[PDB]
Amino acid sequence: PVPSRARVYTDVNTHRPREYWDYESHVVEWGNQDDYQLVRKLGRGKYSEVFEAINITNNEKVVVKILKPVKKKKIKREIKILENLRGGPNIITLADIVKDPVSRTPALVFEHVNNTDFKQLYQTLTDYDIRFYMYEILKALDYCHSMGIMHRDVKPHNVMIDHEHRKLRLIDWGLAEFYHPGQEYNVRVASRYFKGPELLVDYQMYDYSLDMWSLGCMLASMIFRKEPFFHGHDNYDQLVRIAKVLGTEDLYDYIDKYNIELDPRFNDILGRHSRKRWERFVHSENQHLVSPEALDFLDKLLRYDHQSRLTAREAMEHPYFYTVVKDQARM
Ligand SMILES: [Cl-]
Repeated sequence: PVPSRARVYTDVNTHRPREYWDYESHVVEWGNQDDYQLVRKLGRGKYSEVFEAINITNNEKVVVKILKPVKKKKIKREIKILENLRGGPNIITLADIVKDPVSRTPALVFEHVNNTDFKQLYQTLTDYDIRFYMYEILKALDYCHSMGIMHRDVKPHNVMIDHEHRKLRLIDWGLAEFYHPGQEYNVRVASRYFKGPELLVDYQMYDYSLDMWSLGCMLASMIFRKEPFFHGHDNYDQLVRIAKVLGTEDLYDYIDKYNIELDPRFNDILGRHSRKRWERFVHSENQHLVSPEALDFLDKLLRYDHQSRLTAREAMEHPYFYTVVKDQARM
């Protein structure tokens, strides 16, 4: 299988001192859990439970993510990633790290964030707001990509939004990792529906461009008002749903170019499928959310070859965002 290197931000970690990305060596400076009191539970998941809390020394509202038991190196990874990304635009801001008195697990203290995520609104935004928030998500991905980090779990549930203040934050960096050219990565990342083809075919030498595919899936879901857009019933079917849209021609080309192996009995199931036109998924209901710019943008995101997808910066420069960058910040 042919090796691959990111087209952008290729060597950003290489040009930084090892301390930046060598998270196993990172020495955690713990804060004091006694300075925070938990107010109410906001949610619970595989790896954490999330609480509203208060910094008692100054009454600041914060959000606390208490990690469930996990290998230390993954905890160190998320912490170091979060610390390197502090004050990046639209990325959740880590304010402190404490140990849970009870479980003894690390708990991450974040700037306050609204408890509404980008799945609760985003089947109802205007055309203008979809462009607006899409651009805000792009700032966070360009930023984290520029800092040598792949998020690897982009999806609506991982973007919190405060629509009334038009603020958004990309959250849940528990699956993120540092990009190093030549490194092979776990392909068991992302929710099925936002998994890029490279993950579906077990191609391990992937990069930031994985996030750009997931972003395209969110965009498709929003403008076509279908959630999810690629609704696979298992990992194989996810690729089949994709191939039914992008066609099999470009898929087989992609597999060849990286010398990817495809279980030949899966190939029999995929067969051949025509590349469909995006216009195919337009209906009276979603008409107003679609435009030529939107479809061109979507087309340049949802590409099999990861090397061919728009970079975050290229996407920020796409005509889809031409006007929305002139936003006059009305609340
Ligand atoms: Cl992993």
